[PDB]
Amino acid sequence: VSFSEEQEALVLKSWAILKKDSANIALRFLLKIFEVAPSASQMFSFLRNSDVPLEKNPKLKTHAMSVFVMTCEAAAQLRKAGKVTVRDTTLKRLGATHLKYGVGDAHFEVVKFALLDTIKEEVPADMWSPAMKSAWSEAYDHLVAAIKQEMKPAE
Amino acid sequence: AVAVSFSEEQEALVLKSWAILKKDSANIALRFLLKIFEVAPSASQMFSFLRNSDVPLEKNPKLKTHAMSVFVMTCEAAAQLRKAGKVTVRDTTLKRLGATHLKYGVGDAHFEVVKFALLDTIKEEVPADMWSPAMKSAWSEAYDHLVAAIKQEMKPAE
Ligand code: HEM
Ligand code: HEM
Repeated sequence: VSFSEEQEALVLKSWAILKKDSANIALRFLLKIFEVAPSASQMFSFLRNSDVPLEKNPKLKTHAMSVFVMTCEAAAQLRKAGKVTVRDTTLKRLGATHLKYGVGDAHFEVVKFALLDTIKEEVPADMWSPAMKSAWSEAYDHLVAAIKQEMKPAE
Repeated sequence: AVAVSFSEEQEALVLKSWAILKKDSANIALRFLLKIFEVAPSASQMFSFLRNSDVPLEKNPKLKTHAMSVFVMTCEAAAQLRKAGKVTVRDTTLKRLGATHLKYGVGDAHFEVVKFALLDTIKEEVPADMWSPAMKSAWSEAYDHLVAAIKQEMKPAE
């Protein structure tokens, strides 16, 4: 896996834009998943805030952030070491949770799709490219693959 | 029972939009197929590899035939909900659909992704003057009900 500094930079600087506006963007991201695959949003709770009808669960925002943060971290690792180097304790845990809630390939792929959609939508038209798309995809795909190694018996 | 409300208007919306797709069928099918692969590569990959050994998504007859089915059967479900008040897929045909999809690991997310792609195709291919939220909802209702029937034969009658 050759993951260049340029590719990493595409991920970092695009993320820096989503971070500046993380509350509004997280909600658009969540509602995108709900649009594509309502059953994914079902794996969590329903509804809870300050007497609000919106889709504002705390755990949904936190999870959204985790996906983006860890994928970004994963970009960093591919550059530095050419592989995902997340703590083996963290990987076992991620493994166990996702298998417990019955997350399959379809779910990981829906989230990938909504993640890329969100980035394209939120960053300026001239920052976006197939190169940006592939930089994020590669990182995500490598992170998902490592989690899945811990979702099945000793290879 | 589940309260059916499928109208003549809804059926008409499905049918005339269906007529539009058939003027550019091969190309529309291919775009629908690339939508699925874009959202859920795995969904697409269930349609095999060795027996034909045809690499490309673009070449797979199973894929083209399957797309045709999703659309055609959904149209019929429109017509059936309107006339009969329910999906009237003959029962051997229905048991066979439930078997085949259970056999290939098809779950709720898969059914939703296909709906997502079907609605995309509908919005992308029909003229902006023609398209409306009502048109989207008519397709969704017909599709949802067809899926509800197939799923009944994918779980214990229990
Ligand atoms: C790269 C992708 C993803 C990352 C990095 C990620 C990360 C996480 C993390 C850090 C947690 C906290 C749970 C724990 O570790 O104790 C979590 C929980 C969870 N994740 Fe993911 N996740 C990913 C994809 C998905 C997908 C695709 C789904 C479902 C469509 C999903 C469903 C869940 C569920 C249901 C929980 C449990 C949350 C709860 O207890 O309410 N995750 N995920
Ligand atoms: C309203 C929705 C759908 C309809 C009407 C439909 C209809 C069909 C039909 C008629 C067959 C013919 C095989 C047989 O049973 O003899 C079939 C096969 C199959 N379908 Fe579906 N399907 C639907 C949704 C899905 C979804 C969501 C998936 C997966 C993402 C899927 C995956 C398959 C697979 C893998 C086969 C077997 C391949 C083959 O033998 O050709 N289908 N479907």
